Amino acid sequence: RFLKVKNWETDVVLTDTLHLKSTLETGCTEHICMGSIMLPTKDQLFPLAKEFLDQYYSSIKRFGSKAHMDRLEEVNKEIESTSTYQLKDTELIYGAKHAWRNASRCVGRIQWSKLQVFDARDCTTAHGMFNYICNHVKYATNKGNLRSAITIFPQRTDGKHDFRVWNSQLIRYAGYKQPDGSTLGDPANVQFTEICIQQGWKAPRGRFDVLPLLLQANGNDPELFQIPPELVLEVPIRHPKFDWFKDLGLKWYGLPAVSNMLLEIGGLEFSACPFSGWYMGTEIGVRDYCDNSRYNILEEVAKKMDLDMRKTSSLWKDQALVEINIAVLYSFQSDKVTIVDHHSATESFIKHMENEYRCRGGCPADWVWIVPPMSGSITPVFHQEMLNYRLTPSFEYQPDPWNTHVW
Amino acid sequence: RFLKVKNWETDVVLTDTLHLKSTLETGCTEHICMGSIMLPVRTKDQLFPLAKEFLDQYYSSIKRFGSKAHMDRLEEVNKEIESTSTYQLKDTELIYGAKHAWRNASRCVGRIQWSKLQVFDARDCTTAHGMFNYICNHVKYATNKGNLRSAITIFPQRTDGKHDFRVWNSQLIRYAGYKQPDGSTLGDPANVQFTEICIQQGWKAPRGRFDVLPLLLQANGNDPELFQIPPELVLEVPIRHPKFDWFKDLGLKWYGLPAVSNMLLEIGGLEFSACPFSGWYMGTEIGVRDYCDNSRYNILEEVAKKMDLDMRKTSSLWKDQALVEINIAVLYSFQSDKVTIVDHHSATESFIKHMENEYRCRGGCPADWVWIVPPMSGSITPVFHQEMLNYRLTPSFEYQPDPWNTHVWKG
Ligand code: HEM
Ligand code: HEM
Ligand SMILES: Nc1ccc2ccc(CNCCc3cccc(F)c3)cc2n1
Ligand SMILES: Nc1ccc2ccc(CNCCc3cccc(F)c3)cc2n1
Ligand SMILES: C[C@H](O)[C@H](O)[C@H]1CNc2nc(N)[nH]c(=O)c2N1
Ligand SMILES: C[C@H](O)[C@H](O)[C@H]1CNc2nc(N)[nH]c(=O)c2N1
Ligand SMILES: [Zn+2]
Repeated sequence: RFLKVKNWETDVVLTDTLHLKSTLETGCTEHICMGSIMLPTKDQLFPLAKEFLDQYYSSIKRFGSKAHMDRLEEVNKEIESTSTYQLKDTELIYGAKHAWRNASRCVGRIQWSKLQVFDARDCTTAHGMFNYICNHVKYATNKGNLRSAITIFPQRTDGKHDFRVWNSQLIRYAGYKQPDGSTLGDPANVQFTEICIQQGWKAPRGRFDVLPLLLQANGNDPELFQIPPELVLEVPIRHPKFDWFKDLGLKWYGLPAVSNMLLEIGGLEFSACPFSGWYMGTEIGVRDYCDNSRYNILEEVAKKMDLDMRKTSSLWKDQALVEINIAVLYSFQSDKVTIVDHHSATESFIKHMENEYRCRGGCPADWVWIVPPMSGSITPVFHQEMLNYRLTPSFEYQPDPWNTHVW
Repeated sequence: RFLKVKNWETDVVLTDTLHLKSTLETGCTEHICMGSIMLPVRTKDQLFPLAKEFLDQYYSSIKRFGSKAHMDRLEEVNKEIESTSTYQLKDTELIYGAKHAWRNASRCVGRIQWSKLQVFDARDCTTAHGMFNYICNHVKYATNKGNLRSAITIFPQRTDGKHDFRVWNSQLIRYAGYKQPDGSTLGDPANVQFTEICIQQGWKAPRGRFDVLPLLLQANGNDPELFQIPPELVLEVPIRHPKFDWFKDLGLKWYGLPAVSNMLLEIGGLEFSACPFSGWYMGTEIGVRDYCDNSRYNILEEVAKKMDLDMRKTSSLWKDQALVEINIAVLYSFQSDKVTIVDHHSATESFIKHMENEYRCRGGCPADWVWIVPPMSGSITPVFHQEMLNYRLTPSFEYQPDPWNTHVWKG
């Protein structure tokens, strides 16, 4: 019931109690671990509201005060009367920060209390959503000095009036299947790109076309908008030693802004809650650039480096991988766009875990996601035991809107 | 019930039914995943079902399930249990059990090889000198002058838990570690405690950076005894780099034979507390973990110094750069000296083919992603992208407490 995690590099042992608060389920049982699987009414709502308000009033050292009891009463009356309820601004801010705090898959959570929350609950139309989103983009981008932010659209009601951003990130590149056989642009986004085209976007059909936003207000049919190009900060990718690197024609965008997740606070569901922080270098250089199913550029880079691609045991992939990642970091830094390397980010996270154990009694963490996709055991998180469990408020996955939406 | 796993690179979906045969527990619950936790005297009562289930599996594998030989064997084991309180495995069943413990080892990336395992039956062994002789023969056989062959040597099973056979060493071949008065370590920091035990037992330590430890061998619950493996049996590879000529001057070498000796083999409820086994190295075990872990030889700084990388900011990726060079060096050295080694690309690719084969023919392959994914270049290996289900099948290899924590000293 009280659980120990050990760091095997430093022998530091932490004791977890926070897991006993855990409410939602993991996918695992006593008979089978699913640790590596990517995706494992009135009656229901009041317990969820109560649990949330309890922790909120606890956090401001007013647990069991008249202000606490009154609010519980007030929300209870509102649920009974209206079958839903509204969060005070203070509760919404607390809820959003805590959803990030509780994100077991996020290595950047040392930052969790510095999150700018944009309340867009008064939004009613897709043009309105576009306006809020451009404002988020500009605020978060901050000319390269990136700031963490979330923009929160109205909560689900009867679920036939959902707000959704159809995009997976606010800023992403299109992907096109070619008449010849290959893929141009980002292969991850072929189906979304097609939806845009079918809805009427005219694609310039290049390798790096910033997708248009596809915005759905109030359960309505989604609409297209182009983010003003001037709000999209992009970085040309060069290498501090290899002059030929620039000729590869690689660029990436500065702002990682995830827009397809669902924020759950006190039982309320925010189906449109685009949020943004800043990149860890490996996301672009290892995953975006080198996944065989992504831009998949390892082959081309190795050639330019004139490496022995005959045998896997020359480690040519590994050599080229490192160079690509040096170049990503160098390019962002040269252009003064916030980026974090995997050594710095994981070291920060170890510190954050220690803070959380010390101040909160634990920190849910998913080792499979937290350890970087390159150089795992030379980062301290590799050697850190982690306990994974589900706390609310939370960010959750939801099915892509096009499989759900009734036109 | 059917469970699906997806590969997110290929979209290949596999269906697992084998998990239904799993009895032992994982550590996980519906409320907590313990997937990254490193480590998460039987009565007659508990013994007969364990024996029965095992013999049922054995007889099925030989297509003799429910045969007269199957039934007579169950009856003979049952009578032997309630009379003698334990039972002896036939040679065929021992071989089958040792292979399956390997097949079932969810943290093992090299399991494509599981059916090629040389089993040495050392159950007639009685003394530590006897153990030493078995172990030397194992080493010489497995080494095969660089053309490594997988093998296991199986000493007598646990009886009352007071007469255990144990190899105190964690691997048959491993380098000594010496904690210095100034707090620095000479040799391998992983083996300081064990090195101290050996010294106390009377080993004369050469005190260098790569001293092969003596064997500390326990037979029949007696105090363990020290023995030196003949040096001519210990194959070693000096480490050099194909392009960097100063690399040799780092003074590095490693041994060819990885031979884990501190695990417990469980077959049909029987416990084999001394069952040293050996395969061959995946290059990252030495080049990533043994050489570059901060708590091990920790050579990253000196290597990057010599490469003259920019070391003032971690964002130069000097560590990642030095890591790749060291790992190229390890593979190059082993290949050049004709000692078996596998790189992490080849090994993970083979594992994926093994796993798909196992799903088709066996209905599953239990696998621990946390261990299967290599400790460098994780996502450019196919296993990173592969969903895996971790569950526990028997026969199995299990951890056991270090023997110095539990041994009752005779004196
Ligand atoms: C401030 C800089 C931040 C850094 C460096 C960072 C780092 C990361 C990284 C590297 C991932 C893994 C994503 C992947 O591999 O696809 C991740 C996951 C995640 N982070 Fe962050 N994070 C940051 C800010 C944020 C913010 C502001 C939020 C929300 C308010 C957040 C919530 C999440 C969530 C929910 C996941 C899991 C996503 C999923 O399951 O697909 N993070 N974080
Ligand atoms: C034949 C070549 C083999 C290769 C390349 C190989 C590869 C590996 C590697 C790289 C590990 C992880 C080691 C670590 O990080 O500590 C491992 C784990 C393991 N392998 Fe193998 N393996 C081989 C043969 C064997 C053999 C012969 C056995 C036993 C008969 C075996 C049973 C295991 C077990 C039980 C583990 C888990 C160890 C633990 O939990 O500490 N493997 N394998
Ligand atoms: N730098 C950051 C910060 C927060 C992030 C939050 C989310 C993400 C992207 N996560 C998507 C992972 C994913 C990919 C493909 C399928 C899937 F189910 C899930 C990236 C982030 N990067
Ligand atoms: N090449 C091989 C083959 C089989 C192996 C079997 C076991 C191992 C070593 N595993 C050590 C695991 C370990 C290290 C430190 C603490 C701990 F609890 C467990 C290495 C192997 N290498
Ligand atoms: C199958 C496996 O769970 C999958 O490839 C995971 C592994 N770890 C990951 N870790 C992070 N941060 N991001 C990912 O997309 C993944 N993918
Ligand atoms: C805490 C964590 O579980 C631990 O460091 C593990 C991670 N994965 C590993 N994987 C392998 N193959 N070997 C190891 O020693 C480890 N160590
Ligand atoms: Zn689990």
